[PDB]
Order: sequence, then C-alpha cells, then structure tokens
Amino acid sequence: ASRLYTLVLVLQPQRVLLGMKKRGFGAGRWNGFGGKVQEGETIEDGARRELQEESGLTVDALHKVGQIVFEFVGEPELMDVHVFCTDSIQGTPVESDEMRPCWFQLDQIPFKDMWPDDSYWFPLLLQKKKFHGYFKFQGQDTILDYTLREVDTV
Ligand SMILES: Nc1nccc(-c2ccccc2)n1
Repeated sequence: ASRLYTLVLVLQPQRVLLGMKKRGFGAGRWNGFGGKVQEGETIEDGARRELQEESGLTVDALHKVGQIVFEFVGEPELMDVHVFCTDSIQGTPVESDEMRPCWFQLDQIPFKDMWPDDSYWFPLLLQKKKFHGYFKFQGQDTILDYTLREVDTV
C-alpha cells in the first residue's frame, strides 16, 4: 500500500531552487517541487507537470536521482517519492498563493526549515549520487528509524 509522488530539485552548479509551501501537507518548509502522479501519467510526466504548476518553470530532461519511501506511523499509506534533478530550466520562478520559490547558494541550504530527512540525502544529491531511502516518521518532525543507501540504478 504505497502512493506515488514526485519531487524535483532544480540544481545548478552554485545554487538550488527550493519552494516554501504555503498550505497543506508540508506547509512552512522549503522543499523541492512535486506532488501526486495522476492516472495514465508517467512518473516523469507528473514530475514535469508539478514543477510547472508549483514554480512556473518548464523542464525538458529530468534525471532520476533517488527513491524515498516515507512511512508516517498511524497512517496506512506509504509515500513512494521519486526524486529528480535538472540543471536546465526555462521561465522565471513564480510566486503564487501556494508556493514561494527562492534560489539558495549551496552553502546556505536551509536545513532547519526543511523536512528533517533532507539532511541525510540532500548531501548525496549535491555530490551527484543516487540513492534509495526509507524514513519512518512520527508526526512531521521525528525520524524514528531510517535506511539510506547509494545505488547505481534508481
Ligand atoms: N523532503 C521531503 N521529506 C519528506 C516528505 C517529502 C515529500 C515529498 C513529496 C511530496 C510530499 C512530501 N519531502
């Protein structure tokens, strides 16, 4: 019992784009752009669609970088998050009622204001490593247990 989600990081040589979510699940945290995958849509097509919806940016080629499964204790459905990166975008990041994008220098990534799992796998993303992860949360702040391993094929 898992549900597909996407997460996209626009990662350029000296900066990364994050978005501050204004409402719903994850509100108040910086994160990549993503969401649920639709019926009849490929995971990558869903990732591209969500990037546009939430940031205003058009991506063509997305690179698979990771898969992270999230368990929230007391919730039956696991979240199967497919993580992608891109360095080539078109458009200017757009702030909306749902999302405030901002560029960050790589030495200023706002980990204290991100989901806590990001502190484990974001350093792999920055060094161009691919990974498979599993994080068991209690609520939205506490990691009870986790696994995270580098892989050659996502
Ligand atoms: N970084 C991070 N950590 C935990 C959960 C998520 C998430 C990703 C896609 C959709 C909803 C939540 N992202």
